[PDB]
Amino acid sequence: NLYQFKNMIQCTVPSRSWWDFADYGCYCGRGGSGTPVDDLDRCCQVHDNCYNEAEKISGCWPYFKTYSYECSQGTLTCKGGNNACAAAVCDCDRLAAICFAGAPYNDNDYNINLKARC
Amino acid sequence: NLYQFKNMIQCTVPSRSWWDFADYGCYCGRGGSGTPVDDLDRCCQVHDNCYNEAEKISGCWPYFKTYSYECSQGTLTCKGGNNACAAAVCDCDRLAAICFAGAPYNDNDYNINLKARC
Ligand SMILES: CCCCCCCCOC[C@H](COP(=O)(O)OCCN)OP(=O)(O)CCCCCCC
Ligand SMILES: CCCCCCCCOC[C@H](COP(=O)(O)OCCN)OP(=O)(O)CCCCCCC
Ligand SMILES: [Ca+2]
Ligand SMILES: [Ca+2]
Ligand SMILES: [Ca+2]
Ligand SMILES: [Ca+2]
Repeated sequence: NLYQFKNMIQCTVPSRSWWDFADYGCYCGRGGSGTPVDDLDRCCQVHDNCYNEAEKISGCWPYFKTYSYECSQGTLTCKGGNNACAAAVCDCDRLAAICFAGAPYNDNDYNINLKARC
Repeated sequence: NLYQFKNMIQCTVPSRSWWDFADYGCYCGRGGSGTPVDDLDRCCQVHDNCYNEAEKISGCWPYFKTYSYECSQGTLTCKGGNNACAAAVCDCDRLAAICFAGAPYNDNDYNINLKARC
């Protein structure tokens, strides 16, 4: 679930507030479309797409499905107790939080005019 | 001509080397295509189109045609002595240098992977 996702982000990107990614580029935040403005934005678009896939497993709502996972200094793994849904969205979140850490954050890409650039 | 354009940029953005604009986004540099990456890139996209318009004037080659203009303070004006081609090109360059001075320069957009991003 989203609360867990932001803890995942905390695990991989220690001194950037999770809120910094809530309105970035064309895809970081609720929804997204157009052309990713950078590598960070692109992490979000495959995350979004990853969520789109997990939803195709019916009764699976990526936003609210809680899962089991573990943070061990910069790394993440999903753990036991996950049903098909939890396993899939946990994997989505893991890969996205891992992606965020290896992409530069460009302030110029935060809270952009979606209308103009996307 | 390009030597004069370089000097125009000097006029409106003294604090930056012209070199910084020579390989930026999808449009600042020789040619261009794709989606402008930001406002500065859009300055170049517009400039490119201006040149393409000037090229319709028979015997008009924007890159090479020398024109008359003067830089005063940080303002630019095209002066007497220009034929149809020179006037058109001078105006194109004039507008571009004025545009650059009003757009933020994002370092993340310099020398980007054109095949990936454009
Ligand atoms: C007022 C703003 C609302 C707050 C947050 C909403 C975003 C939560 O996940 C959004 C999407 C995934 O969902 P959608 O964009 O709706 O997914 C597409 C699937 N339809 O993940 P993301 O990849 O876009 C990154 C967001 C970072 C937030 C960190 C902590 C909660
Ligand atoms: C002193 C010589 C230096 C060589 C620099 C090479 C850049 C070509 O600049 C022209 C293009 C426009 O030409 P094209 O892209 O070829 O457009 C014409 C297409 N019909 O303008 P631009 O708006 O794309 C940005 C240029 C910044 C560098 C300033 C040079 C002094
Ligand atoms: Ca966004
Ligand atoms: Ca999104
Ligand atoms: Ca370029
Ligand atoms: Ca160009």
